[PDB]
Amino acid sequence: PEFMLLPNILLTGTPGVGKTTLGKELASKSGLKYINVGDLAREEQLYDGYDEEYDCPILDEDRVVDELDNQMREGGVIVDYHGCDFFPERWFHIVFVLRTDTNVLYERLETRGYNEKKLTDNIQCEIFQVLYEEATASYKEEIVHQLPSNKPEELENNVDQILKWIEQWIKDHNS
Ligand SMILES: Nc1ncnc2c1ncn2[C@@H]1O[C@H](COP(=O)(O)OP(=O)(O)O)[C@@H](O)[C@H]1O
Ligand SMILES: [Li+]
Ligand SMILES: [Mg+2]
Ligand SMILES: [Mg+2]
Repeated sequence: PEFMLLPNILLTGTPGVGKTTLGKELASKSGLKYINVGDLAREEQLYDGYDEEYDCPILDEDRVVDELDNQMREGGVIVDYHGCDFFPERWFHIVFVLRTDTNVLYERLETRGYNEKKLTDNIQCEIFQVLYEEATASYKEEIVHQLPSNKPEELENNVDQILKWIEQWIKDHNS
């Protein structure tokens, strides 16, 4: 992988849509580095403030950017986070917003043990297409794509289509 130009990919969308499942499988099958922003924030304790209503530490956005910037500059990173408005626009060559039918997403999040308030917040987030709109506001239209993420066959199609995009991008950028 040394001395190859490699792309960076954002996987975004409501909690429960399948970002981590897709990201880890993509990294295994491409050799690109997988980064879970929530896990990274946990491991490196990148928090500032506590959110009273949602009951969780608040992500320190500047510190996350500082933590990751050098790696992103070097390329070949798949980043997984529900949001995207604070990332430098230059980081990503393509952005995928995974989408899940509300009925399907609810069962996933219920299985996680989310309580009523948290289930409702996330379910509304998806039905209002909040994170899709956040992606389109933050990145060029042409590099933002919605991916269906309801069934295992769709996960496989998503993996296949992205692996193929990665191969073409690498060819196009290592003439
Ligand atoms: N395309 C899919 N089809 C069926 N189940 C899926 C799909 N993608 C993810 N899942 C399942 O949905 C749950 C949430 O996926 P996860 O990758 O943790 O979501 P996120 O990281 O977006 O919160 C997991 O149980 C996972 O196995
Ligand atoms: Li969550
Ligand atoms: Mg090489
Ligand atoms: Mg996840």
